[PDB]
Amino acid sequence: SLRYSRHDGTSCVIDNHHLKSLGAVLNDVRRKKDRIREAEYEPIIDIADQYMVTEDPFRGPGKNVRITLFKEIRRVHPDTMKLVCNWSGKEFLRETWTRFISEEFPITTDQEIMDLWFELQLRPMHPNRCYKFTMQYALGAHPDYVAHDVIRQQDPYYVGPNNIERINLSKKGFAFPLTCLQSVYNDNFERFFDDVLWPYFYRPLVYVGTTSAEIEEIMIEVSLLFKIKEFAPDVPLFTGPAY
Amino acid sequence: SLRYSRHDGTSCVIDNHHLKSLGAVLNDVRRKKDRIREAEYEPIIDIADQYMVTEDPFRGPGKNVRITLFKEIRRVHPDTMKLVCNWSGKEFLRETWTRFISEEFPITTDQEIMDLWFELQLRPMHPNRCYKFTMQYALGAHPDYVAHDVIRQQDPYYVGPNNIERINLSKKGFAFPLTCLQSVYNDNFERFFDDVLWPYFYRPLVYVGTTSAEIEEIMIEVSLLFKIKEFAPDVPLFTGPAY
Amino acid sequence: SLRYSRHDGTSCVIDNHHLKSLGAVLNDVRRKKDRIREAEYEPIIDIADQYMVTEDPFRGPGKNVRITLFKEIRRVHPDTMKLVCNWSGKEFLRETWTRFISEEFPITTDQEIMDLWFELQLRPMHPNRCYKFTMQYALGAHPDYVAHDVIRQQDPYYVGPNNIERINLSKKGFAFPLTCLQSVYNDNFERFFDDVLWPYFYRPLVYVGTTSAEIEEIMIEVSLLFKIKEFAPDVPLFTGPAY
Amino acid sequence: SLRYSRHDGTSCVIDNHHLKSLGAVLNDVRRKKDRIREAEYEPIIDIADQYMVTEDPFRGPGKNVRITLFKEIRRVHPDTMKLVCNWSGKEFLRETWTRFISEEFPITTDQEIMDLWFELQLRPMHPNRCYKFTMQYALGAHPDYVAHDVIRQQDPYYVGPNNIERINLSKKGFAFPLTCLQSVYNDNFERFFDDVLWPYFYRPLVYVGTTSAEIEEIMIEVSLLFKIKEFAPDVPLFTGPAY
Amino acid sequence: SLRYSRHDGTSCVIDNHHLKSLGAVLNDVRRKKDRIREAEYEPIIDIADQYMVTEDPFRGPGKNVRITLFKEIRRVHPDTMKLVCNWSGKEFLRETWTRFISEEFPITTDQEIMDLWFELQLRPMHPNRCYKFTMQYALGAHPDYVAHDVIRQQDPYYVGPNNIERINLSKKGFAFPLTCLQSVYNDNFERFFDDVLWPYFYRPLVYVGTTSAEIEEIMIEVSLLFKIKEFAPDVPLFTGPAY
Amino acid sequence: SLRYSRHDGTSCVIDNHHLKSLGAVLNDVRRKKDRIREAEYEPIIDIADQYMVTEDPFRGPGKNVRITLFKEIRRVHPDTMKLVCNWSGKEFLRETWTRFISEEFPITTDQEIMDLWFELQLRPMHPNRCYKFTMQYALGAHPDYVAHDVIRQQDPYYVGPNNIERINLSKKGFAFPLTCLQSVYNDNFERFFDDVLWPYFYRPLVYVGTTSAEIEEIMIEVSLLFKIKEFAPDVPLFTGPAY
Amino acid sequence: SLRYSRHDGTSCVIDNHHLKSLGAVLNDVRRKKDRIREAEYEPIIDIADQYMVTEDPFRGPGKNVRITLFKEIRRVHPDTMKLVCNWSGKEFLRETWTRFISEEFPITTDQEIMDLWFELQLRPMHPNRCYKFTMQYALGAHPDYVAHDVIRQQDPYYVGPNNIERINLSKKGFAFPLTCLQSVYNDNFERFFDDVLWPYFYRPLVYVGTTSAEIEEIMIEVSLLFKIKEFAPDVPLFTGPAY
Amino acid sequence: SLRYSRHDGTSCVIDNHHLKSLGAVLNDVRRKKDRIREAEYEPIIDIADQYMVTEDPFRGPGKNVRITLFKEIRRVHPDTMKLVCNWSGKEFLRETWTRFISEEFPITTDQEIMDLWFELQLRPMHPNRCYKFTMQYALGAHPDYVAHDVIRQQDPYYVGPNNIERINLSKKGFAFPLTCLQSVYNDNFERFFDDVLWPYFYRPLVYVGTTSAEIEEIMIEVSLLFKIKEFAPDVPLFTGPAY
Repeated sequence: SLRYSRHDGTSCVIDNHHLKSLGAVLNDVRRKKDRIREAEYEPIIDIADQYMVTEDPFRGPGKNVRITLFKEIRRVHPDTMKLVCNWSGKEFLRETWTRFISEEFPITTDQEIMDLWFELQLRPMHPNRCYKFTMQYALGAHPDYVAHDVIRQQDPYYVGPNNIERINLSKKGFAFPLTCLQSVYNDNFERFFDDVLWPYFYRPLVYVGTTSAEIEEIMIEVSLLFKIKEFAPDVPLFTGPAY
Repeated sequence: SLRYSRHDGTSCVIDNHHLKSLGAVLNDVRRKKDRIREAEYEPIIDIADQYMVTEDPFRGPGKNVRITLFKEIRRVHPDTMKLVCNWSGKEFLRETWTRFISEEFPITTDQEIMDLWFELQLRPMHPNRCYKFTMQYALGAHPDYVAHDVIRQQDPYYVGPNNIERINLSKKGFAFPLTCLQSVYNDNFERFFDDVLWPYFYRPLVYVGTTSAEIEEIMIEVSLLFKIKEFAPDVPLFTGPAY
Repeated sequence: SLRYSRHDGTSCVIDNHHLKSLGAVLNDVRRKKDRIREAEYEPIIDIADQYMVTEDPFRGPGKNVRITLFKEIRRVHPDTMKLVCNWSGKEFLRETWTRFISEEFPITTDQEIMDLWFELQLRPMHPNRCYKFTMQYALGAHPDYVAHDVIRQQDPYYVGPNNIERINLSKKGFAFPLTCLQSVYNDNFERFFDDVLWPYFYRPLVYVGTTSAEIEEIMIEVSLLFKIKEFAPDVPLFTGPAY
Repeated sequence: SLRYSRHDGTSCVIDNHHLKSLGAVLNDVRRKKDRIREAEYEPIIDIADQYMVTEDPFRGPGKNVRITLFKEIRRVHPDTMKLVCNWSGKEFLRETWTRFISEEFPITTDQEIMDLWFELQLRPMHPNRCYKFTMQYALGAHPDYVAHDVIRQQDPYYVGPNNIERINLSKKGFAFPLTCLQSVYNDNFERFFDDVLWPYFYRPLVYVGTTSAEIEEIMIEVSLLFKIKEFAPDVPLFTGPAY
Repeated sequence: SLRYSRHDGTSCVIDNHHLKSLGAVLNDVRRKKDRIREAEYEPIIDIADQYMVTEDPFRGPGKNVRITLFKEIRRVHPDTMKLVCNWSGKEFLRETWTRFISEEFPITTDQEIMDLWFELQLRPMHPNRCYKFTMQYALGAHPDYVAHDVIRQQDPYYVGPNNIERINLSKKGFAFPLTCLQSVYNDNFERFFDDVLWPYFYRPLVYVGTTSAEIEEIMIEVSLLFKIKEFAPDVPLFTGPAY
Repeated sequence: SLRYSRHDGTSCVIDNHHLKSLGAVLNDVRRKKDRIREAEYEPIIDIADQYMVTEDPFRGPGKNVRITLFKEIRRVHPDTMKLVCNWSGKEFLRETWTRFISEEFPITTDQEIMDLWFELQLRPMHPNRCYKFTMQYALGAHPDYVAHDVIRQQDPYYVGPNNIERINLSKKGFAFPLTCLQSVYNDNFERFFDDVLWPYFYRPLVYVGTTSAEIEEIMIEVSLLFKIKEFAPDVPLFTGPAY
Repeated sequence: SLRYSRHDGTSCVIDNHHLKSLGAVLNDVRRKKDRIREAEYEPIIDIADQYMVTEDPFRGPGKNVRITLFKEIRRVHPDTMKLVCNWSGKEFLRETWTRFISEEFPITTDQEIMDLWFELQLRPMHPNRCYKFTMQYALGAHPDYVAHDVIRQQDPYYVGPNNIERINLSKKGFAFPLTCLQSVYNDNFERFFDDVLWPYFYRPLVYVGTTSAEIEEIMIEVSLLFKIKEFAPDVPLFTGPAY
Repeated sequence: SLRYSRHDGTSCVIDNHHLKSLGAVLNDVRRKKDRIREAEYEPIIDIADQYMVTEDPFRGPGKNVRITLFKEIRRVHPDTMKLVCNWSGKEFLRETWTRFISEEFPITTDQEIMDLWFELQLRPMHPNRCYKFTMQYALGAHPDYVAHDVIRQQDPYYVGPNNIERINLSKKGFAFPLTCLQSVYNDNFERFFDDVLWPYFYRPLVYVGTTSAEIEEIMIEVSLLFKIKEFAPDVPLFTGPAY
C-alpha cells in the first residue's frame, strides 16, 4: 500500500497569491518527463503489439475446483519414468463421474464446465536434493493394450517451476458430467456411461521421471481440476413460500 | 522517416590519399561496437527462442470484414452483468447468413473463411468516469433453456485495453456460409439452414459488466468479424468478348 | 499528443483461453515496476512537502489586462541607470484612471481588481550584443523632491530572463479605479482624485541599466497590468424586453 | 528505523595488531567517496542558495486549531461554480467569535493568534469519477450587494492535490478574538462587535466548481483554522493554596 | 576559472583545404547533442515555470548594514526557551534610532530603507556537542504585560542551517529613522519619538532554545539589519568652490 | 527550432522581495553543473587538440559548379572493373574547356578556380540488391597506350557511403580555363590548347566495380566539379549611362 | 563469427494462427528502439560530417612492396640523435633503382607506382626498458654539404605507437623507376640516372633518438615501401601458341 | 577542505511565514534519499562484517623509530638473488643494541617496544627501467653454516608497491633492549649479551632479486624499525628544586 495515494501536498492562498507544496510540484515535473518518455516508446509497443500471449488458465477466468483423486509414491531410476495410473477407460469414468458429482452436489446454479485438466503434483521425499521432474503421457490405446510400467526417457516434457503439470483433457475424447450451459437433471453413472460412445478407449496414462543421476523417491498427488463458469441470477433466496 | 537513409557522408581522393567523412567513420566504429554486443547476447536469445508467441489475428494474415449487426444500451449494477443477446439458434443463423451474403455479394474470387469472431465493442455513455469492462459467455444450451437477463459476476473475462473483446466461433459448432476454399454457387438461406445439423443448439449468449462501484451506462456495438483469405489469379478482367 | 492514449492492444478468446497483446502486458509489467518506485520515494516527497512555492501570478488565477502606457528610448552608460518616468502623483493617477477606464468600458460584469502591477519590458536596439538588464525603483517621496535623472548602480534588481520586470503596486499606497467586488457606478476622475487621501505622495520612479561594459541603447515599453477576477452569472443576455 | 544506527562492526587486538570489521572499512571508503562528491557540488548549491522557499504554514510553526463550522452539499454544472456561504459581516463575526471562544475556553495560557485561515475541504459523493476541484473568492463588498449564487468559471484557483484550499484572512480586514500576545480578559460578543470598525464590509464569499464535463455532487466541510503560539511558563500547577 | 574560455583549438589552410582542431570539432558534436537535449526538456521546464521562488533578501538587492546591538549568554534547559530581550517600546526605539543614526552619519546620499530585520545569531559555548537551535517570538503586547523569562517549547521555529534567524519588522508596526526615498533633514530622537503613534506597544520579544536533551550554554549576538537602496547621482565631488 | 530560445521564465517584485521562475532557477543550477563538467574535460580536449581534421571540400568554402558530362551503363562481373572513359588528352580538354565556358558565360565577376574534381556517381539499376562500389584510376600514360577495357580488382578504392567518388585533378597536370584570380579575356579553345604544354599526356582513366558476387548493372553519371571563389565588389549594377 | 547470422528463431501455423519465436520478437522490439535512436543522432552526425579523416595509406588502396635496404645498430645519448644514412644522391639512386628492379622483375603487368615511402623501423636491444623513439630528417642539400653525425634534439617528430615512421618521398624531388601507368621497356641504371635532372641534390638524411634519460641501443631496419596499383586484364595466360 | 562545512543557507521570517534556502532544502531531500539507501545496504554490510582486515602497523598505533643501519649496492642477474647481510648473531646484536641505545638516549619515559621490524628498502640505480623487486629470507641456522652469496629464485616474496619490505622479528627469537613496560636501568652491551640465551643462532639472512630479464643495479637501505608505545604522565617538567 501507499500512504497518501497520489494526493501528496496541498495549497493555500496568501494575498491573492497561490502556494503549492514543493514536493507535489516536483512530482508534476517528473510526471511530465515520464509522459514524454511514454510517447517516445509508444511506436515500440506498437511493434510488440503485433503479437499476443495467453492468460494462465488457472489464475484466469472461471473458478477452480480441485477434485483430488489419490496419492502415490514411486522410486524412479535415472533416465527412466514410472507409470502413475493404469485404469481402464471405465474405471477412469467411474472416478471422474463419482468423485465430481458427490463432491459438488447440491449443484444449485446453472453452470458450464469450461475445461477438464489432469493435475500431476510432485514433491521430493528427501531434503538436500537438487533435481527437476519430467513427464510423458498418452491418452488412448487399444483396450487390451497394457502400458509398460517403466520406460526410458526420450524427449520428455519438463515439469514447470512449481513441480505441477496440468494436462488438458478436451471435450473431444473425454466426457464431462455437465456438457454445456445447463441445470442439473436426475442422473446416475449408468446413464452417463451408456451415453459415452467410446468409454473404453480414452484414459490418461501418465509417466513421471527426474533429471537426477541417482534414484529418487517421489510423492505424487493426482487430481482432476475442473474450470467452471457459473450463471447465478441476481435474485434472493427466500424460505418457502416466497412473499 | 530518416533524412539520409544510412548513406551519410562521402569520400574523395587527394594525391592518391583517400578521405572519408568523420561522422561516417564514427558510425562505423559505433556499429562495430554494436555488432560485438549483438554477439554477446545471441546465446541469451537462444534461451528465449525456446518459446513462442502468437500473432494478433486481426493485425495478422487474412483480411478483416466487419459485419456489424446491431447496437444496444444497457445500465449495469455493480458486481452484475446483463445479457447482450438472446437469439435462438435459427435467428442467429438468419442474421449470420443474411447479413454476410448481402453485404459481400458479388463474391467474385475464390476464397476461404479462416475464422468467424463475435466482436463486442463497448464505450462509456458519460465522461469523467474511470472503470473497466468485464465479459462472460456461453455458446450452447437446450433450445428451451432461456438465459437469465442478469447474473452476478464471478471470475469474469476482463475486456482488453481498447474495450473490445472478440470471441472465436469455431467451425466446430458454428456454421459458415463458405465452408472451404471454393467459388460461390447458387445458394439461399433455406438450403443453408437445412444442411446445418444442429441449428437450434449453438448461439452466442454474451454478458457485459464493469469494475465500477456505481451503476454505469454502456453503449454496445456487436459485429461478426470474418477473417478471409482470397485466391485471386494474376489475370486481367476484360469486357466480353475477350480478345 | 499520443496515438492510442493508454489503450494500447486488445484481447480475444480462443477455446476458452484468453489472449492479450504482448506490448500491453509489457506495459503492465513496467507500470508495476514504476508503481514500486513511486512508493520508494514517497517518504522523500514528504520531506520536500515541508516547503511550498508560489504560482506565477501572470500564468496563474485571474485574467491579465495589459494597459500599455508609453514607449521610450534611453542610452545608458556602464554602471549607471537612467530614470524612466518622473510623473507627479496626480499625473500618474490621471494616466492610471483615464487609460484603464476608457480601455475597459463598458464594464458589464461584477469584478474585483486583484492586483496592479507596473510592467517594465526592455529590448535591445542593436543585434549581436550580449548583456543583461538591471532595475531599481522607489514608490514615494516629498512632492517637491525631484529624482536624479541618472544614478550609479548599487546592488540593483537583475531583470528576469525574458527582459520583463513587474513590480506590484499594493492597494496600500496606490489607489484602484475599482476597490472591491462591485458593479460600476457613475464615476469621473475628479471624484476619484478627491477621494484619494495622499494623491501627491505615491508615484513609481523606476530606473533601468545593464550589465554591459559599453553604452547600450534600449527600447522600453511601460504598462500597467491589472489582474482581474470576474463574477459573471450563468444567465442569458436577451434583447429587451426579456420573455 | 535502522538496526545498528551507524555503529556497524567492531575491533579487536591480536599480538599488538589491530583488526577492524571489513564492512565498516568498506563504509569508511564509501563515505570518503561521498564526502568528495559533497565538495564537488557545494558550488552548485551556492547557486541554488540564491533563492528560498516557504515552509508549509500548517506543518510549520504554531499549533493548528480547526474550528469546523458547517457542512454542505452542492451539485455544480460544468464550467460553473456555486456559492458556498452568503453570511453578512455580522453573522460571520458571530460564528467566528462564538465558535472559537466556546470551543477554546478556558484559555489558560498567554498566546497570540498568528493567522486565521478559511478552510474549504471537498470530497466526491460518487465513486469511480475522475475530476479536480476549482475555487474563486472575494472578501468584501457593499453590504447591500448580494452575490450571484452561480457564476461561470473564469481563470479560477485550482484546488491542491488533497482537495483542500486554505485562504488567509489577514488581520488587515478580519478581526480576531485575541489581537496580540495577551492573557484573556472578561469579554463578550457585543464588546467585540462594537470595537470592530467595519463589521458589515468584510465577509468571505467563496465559490466551488470542478474540471468535469458532467454535473458532479460535492460534499463540503468549511472550517476556520487558527494558528496559535502559546507562551506557557516553565512552572508547576498546584492546588490552592500553593506551598 | 577556465584556461581557454571556450576558444579551444584553431584552424589553418593547406592547398585550399581547411583544417580545424579535432578537440574543437568533438566539442561542436557534443554541443549539438546537448542542444538537442535542451529542446527535449524545454516542455518540462514550462511546467516548472508555472511556479516561482523568492530571492534571498540578504544575498539579493539592496545593501546590508548590520547594526549590532549587544551580546548575551544564556543556559537553556531541555524543552524550554529563555527570553533574549525585554525592552519597553521606548527603549527599543532609543536603541534603534540612536545606534543607526550615530553609526551611519554623515548620510550623504538619497536613500530608502527597504526593510528592517531583527537578527538573532547563535553559537555553542562548548565543543563536541550536536544539537540545533529553536526560536519563538512576539512583537506587541500591553505595555504593563511583562513576558515570562522562560517558557516551554511548543511548535517553535527551527533556526536555519547557519544558526541565524532574521525576523522582518515591517513598516506596519515598527518605525524607521528614514521613512521613504529622502535626503536627511535635521532630526533628533525626541522629534522621532513624538511622531511615532504607538511607541510603547511594539517591541520584539524573542526566545531561544535548542533540540538538545541536556542543558546547553549559548552565546547570542543580536543586531538590526537594515536593507538600504541608495540613489547616488553620477556626478563628481569637488572641493568648494566648484569650477 | 526552440520555443523560448533560452529566455524561459520571468521575474516580479512583491514588497521589495524578488521572485523568479522555478524552472529558470533549476536551469541555472543545471548550467552550473555543466560548467563544472566543461572545466573537468578541458585538459582532455587539449590532448585531442594536438591533432586536426579536414573540412569537407564540397560542404566547405567556395561554391560548387557541377558540369555534368555524360551518362553511361556498364555491366560488371565479380572481381573485375570496367573502364568508364577512354578519351585522349585533347578530347578531354575539348570537353573540359567547351562545357565549362559555354555553361558559365557570361562570367561577370573576378574569380579563381580553387580546384577541379572528377566526379563519379553510381546507382543500381535493380532493386533489392545489396553491394558496394569500388574504384581505380590513373591520370597519365603514353598517348599510344590504350587502356584495358576490363581489369581484375586489386586493392581498389572503396567508394564512400553516398556512392560518389570525387578525384582531385590538380593544377599540376591538368589545365584550367581560368588559372588565377582574374577577369575573363577574349579566349577560344585553340588559344587554350596551344598554351597547354602536354595536352596529350594527362587524361583521367577511371574504372568501376562492385563488392558483389554476381554481375551487376550500374548507371554512371560523370561530371567535372569546379570549386570557385568569387570576388564581387560591393557596388551597384546600373543601366548605362551611370549617374 | 556469429552462430545464426541474424536469422534467429522460426515460425509455424496452428489452426490459422501464426506463432513466432519469442527471442526473435524481442529482437524486433529492440531493433525498433535502436532505429529510433539512429534517427535521434542523425543531425549530430551531420555536424561531424562537416569534416573528414584520411585513410591509412598502408592499410588502404594499392599493394605494399617492402624493399628492405639494410640494418644498423646505433647507441644514442639522451637528448641527441644519430644519423642513419649518409649516401650521396647517386648512391641512393643506385640502391633505389637496383634493389627495386631486381626484386620485382619480371614485371608482367601494367602498373603505376602511387607513392614511394622511406620506412624507419626501430626496436630495443634490451628488455625491461621504457622509452619512445624520435625522428628528424632532411631531403636535400649542397652535394658537398656533409651532415653532422649527431645533433641535439629540438622539436623532433615523435615516432608512432608501433615504432615505425614512414616518410613520403614525392615524385617532386625523388625519381621513380616507373613514372606513370606504363608497361616496362628495356632499361638500365645509366639510362635512368642520365634522365634524372638533379641526381646529386636529393637524398634522405634521417636521424633517430629517444625519450630516454639513459643511453639506449637501437636496432634499425630501413626500407623503401612502394605503393603500387596494377592493371591486370581479365584474360587467360596460355602456353604459346595460343588457340 | 569545504567552504561552508555543512551549514549551507539560512532562514528568515516574513509575516509569520518561514523561508529557508532552496539549496539547503534540496540537500535535505537528497540526504533523505541517501539515508534510505543506507538502510537498503545495511544487511549487505552485515554479511561483510563477518570478516575483518588488519590495520597497517606502520600507519597504525605506536610511534615509528627508524634506526637505519647501512646502505649497499648489488648487481643481480635474472632469476637470482644476492645476499644482503651475513652478520653472525653476536654482530647483529651489537648493531641492534648499540645503534638503538645510542640514538635514543636519554630515554626519559616509561615505554614498551611493541615490535621490531627488519626494513629492506630498494631503489633503481638507472632510469627508464621497468621491473619489480623480490625477496627471500631466513632467520636462524647453525653458527658455522655460511649462507650462499647468490641463490636461484624459487617462489619468492614479491616486494610491495613502494619497494619496501618489512619483516617482523618476534620477541620469540630476537632479543629487545627493552623487554616490557619499564623505565630504563643502568645497562651495557655485555650485560645484554650475557642474558640472551641463544645469541649465536638468530640472525636475519635476507636476499634480494628482481623480475627483470636483464642484470639490474640496486641501491639498498637497511634499517631496524621499532614500534614503541610511551606512557608519559600528565605532569610538568620543572627545574630542580620543584616548588
